[PDB]
Amino acid sequence: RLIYTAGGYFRQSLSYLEAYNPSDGTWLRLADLQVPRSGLAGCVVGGLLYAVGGRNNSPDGNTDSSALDCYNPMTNQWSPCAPMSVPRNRIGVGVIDGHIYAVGGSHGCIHHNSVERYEPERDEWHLVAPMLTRRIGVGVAVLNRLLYAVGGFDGTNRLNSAECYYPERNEWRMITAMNTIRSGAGVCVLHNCIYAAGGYDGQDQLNSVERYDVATATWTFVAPMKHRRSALGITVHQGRIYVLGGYDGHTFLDSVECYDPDTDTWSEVTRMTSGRSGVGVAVTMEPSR
Repeated sequence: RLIYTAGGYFRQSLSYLEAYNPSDGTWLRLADLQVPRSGLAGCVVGGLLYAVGGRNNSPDGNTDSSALDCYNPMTNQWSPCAPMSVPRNRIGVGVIDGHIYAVGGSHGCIHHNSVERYEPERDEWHLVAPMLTRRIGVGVAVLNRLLYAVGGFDGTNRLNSAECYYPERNEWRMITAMNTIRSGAGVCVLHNCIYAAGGYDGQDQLNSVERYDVATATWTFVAPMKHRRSALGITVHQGRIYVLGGYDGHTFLDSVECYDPDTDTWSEVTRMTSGRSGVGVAVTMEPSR
């Protein structure tokens, strides 16, 4: 399995699909996205890589995207899917029971609290209960089949609040807030907790990382990343966390850092072919040759 990064931003939105092999260290260049996009999210259902939402910042235009597109590593081909009800720049997504939940994001000046669910078997989106909070640059994770929305930006204030969606009650409940306000953080589930790494608090890009334990309903501060970064990509591969790129207030990073929970240590493992922020990252089988 490889770590796929799709899209991103590097003075304009990007169409790159590249896949990192943590063993041999190579970056594989794969089929371009049909549309350049930054601020998208990535996920895997079945063995298929999905690119959800984002925005196309181009020298000739600036359009938020409702698109959902599907990459097959067996064919090295992208295929469009039915789009979401609304464009969602700086979206968060999570997967529950083979369904994709799209959370928050922006469309122009609209800051979404809405949430919708995609069923791959039927190629259909349906709206579900909206969040308690409008959140763009929201981090999303799934733990024990519950959907967590963490941090973000509501259009006026950046957030440390987190809330939890119960699919079969179709309702959101606030949980314990993070220690640090974070928009554009990387949020994932590792082992048995929710990690929130980096982001932006309205004054600084962050290198702090904290993790939520559901048993104690508590956020705890852990070893920080080496580089502060907002709009980073994040994923879990073979029991370790990988953070990709982002923005540090001056440059679009190509640094990839790796967190080992056994040692509570971060280390730089590779550099992307080119620095970029706002990527969609997910892990799936390596392509056919």
